Amino acid sequence: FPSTEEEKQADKAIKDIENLIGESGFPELIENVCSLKHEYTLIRSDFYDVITKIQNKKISLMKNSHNNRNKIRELVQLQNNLKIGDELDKIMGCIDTAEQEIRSAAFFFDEAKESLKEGIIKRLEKSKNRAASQLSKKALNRAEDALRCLENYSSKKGEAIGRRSFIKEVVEQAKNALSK
Amino acid sequence: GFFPSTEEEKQADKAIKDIENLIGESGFPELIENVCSLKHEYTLIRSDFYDVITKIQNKKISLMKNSHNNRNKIRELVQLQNNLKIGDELDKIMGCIDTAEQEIRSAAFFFDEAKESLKEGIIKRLEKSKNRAASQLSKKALNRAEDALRCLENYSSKKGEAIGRRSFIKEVVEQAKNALS
Repeated sequence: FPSTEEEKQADKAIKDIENLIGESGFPELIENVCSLKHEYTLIRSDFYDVITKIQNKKISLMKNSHNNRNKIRELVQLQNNLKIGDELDKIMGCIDTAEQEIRSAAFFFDEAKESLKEGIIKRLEKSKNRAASQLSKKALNRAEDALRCLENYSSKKGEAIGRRSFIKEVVEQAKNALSK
Repeated sequence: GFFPSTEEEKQADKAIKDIENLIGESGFPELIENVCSLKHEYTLIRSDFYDVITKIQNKKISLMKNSHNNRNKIRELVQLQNNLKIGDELDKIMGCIDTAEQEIRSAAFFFDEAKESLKEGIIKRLEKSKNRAASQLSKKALNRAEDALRCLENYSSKKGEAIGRRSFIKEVVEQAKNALS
């Protein structure tokens, strides 16, 4: 059992992460990220459904181009402003970063759990040129790193929800300008 | 026209409409959800794999109380642990799925570009003064539609390979659990 202080320190950090992520672990957090990729596609879908409607109206108005001279431009100027693809990009970016940090956190978390236990085997063997404490230090500062990655994850996931709610409203607005 | 009338427009139009029929309505959203689900499965097998390694490492600690009389039973666990390279199939699966994710994502991005370009080329045709531009767009449309189909091909080969690798490691892991009993 964890005895060397350094082990109880590595131990308590592992338990922090376990309680933080809960009974369902990194797989749960991966699924949270999947769900976001789902949100992303649907809002990309809604965005391009709107471009399509603008283009189909333009074509329809091009029957009498000159007469509809201002109305084409409003839809020209609608499409250019509704060129918010750099916000869709930013959401993609945020999501990609998040799924990155949950793979770093999972890999690091395992590295730490595996390292504490090698640490305890090394001490049970009395093979003590600190090799025991070296594993138990690597363990703590793999936990720290897993917690770092869970930190950045939470930031980027939030930015995603946020950016997505902004563009979803800009799309629904553009959409309900056309439906009349 | 006031519709796809040009030969390159009609070809670009057919290609796009073949994708729509091939994958069905909401086909991209659904295809993205499938790999994401498969990724979920992968991380559950990865989590089992690590839970086994932990089961092992706890057995060693347990037997270590009596290192002399359990030396051979402990050396057998030092092996089953190293002798895994189930790690070697997990990252291989991870790689497969990441490719499939990137392929289906590119398929949808390209599809959206193809449609977008088709309707801009037809608009630019209807202007009658910009036929060189109305050509590049009907052409861009066609390529991005072909790119899309290529990405669908790649998706289904990488997904297929992922599923084959998924099945194997499940029984390997499931055996490694059983072995500890």
